[PDB]
Amino acid sequence: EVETFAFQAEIAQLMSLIINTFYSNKEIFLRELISNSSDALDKIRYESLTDPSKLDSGKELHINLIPNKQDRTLTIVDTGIGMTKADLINNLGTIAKSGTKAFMEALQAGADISMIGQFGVGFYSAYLVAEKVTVITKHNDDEQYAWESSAGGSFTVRTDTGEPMGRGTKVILHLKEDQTEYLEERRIKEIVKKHSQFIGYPITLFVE
Repeated sequence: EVETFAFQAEIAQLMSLIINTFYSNKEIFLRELISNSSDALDKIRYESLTDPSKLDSGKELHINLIPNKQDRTLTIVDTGIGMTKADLINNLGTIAKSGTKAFMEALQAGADISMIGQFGVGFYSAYLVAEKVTVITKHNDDEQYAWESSAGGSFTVRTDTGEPMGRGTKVILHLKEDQTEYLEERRIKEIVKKHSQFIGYPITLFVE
């Protein structure tokens, strides 16, 4: 049963801003997604100190970057804390309202889109390069969910029946036709080295 939801208006306008503004420095999306993965890994690691069972769903803490030219996808996989249904449907959006407002204010004052992460809404920079984003996620005491949006003001959430994950998040970037440079090993390596070089977890770049 696929449920369809309307974004809060502020979030829909955030996504419209990212899709519509002329801004050539699109590669920062990867730093923002890798940074979110790293934070999610930090979180499960720390919580596991006071509740070691929380690693029963997988001890390994890492990030994979998986390009697939057949599907025109780039997937950022982590074994972090994952997200709950309540996260996906309501709670992330409620928080990102304030971040969106602060971000838009900073931009009018002369900030640029590369600073989006300072406002807690860097995930949406995925829409610099992706026409559609699918987020597969599994949090410990909850089911595996698939969230999906091509913007346009709505998103869907369904229980995922594809490959079970254990714990963590996959962000599947369905890249725009003119953004397939982010499927090339040389380009991804350049970007990781430039903007994600001190991440404290292994980042494996799959080959094709």
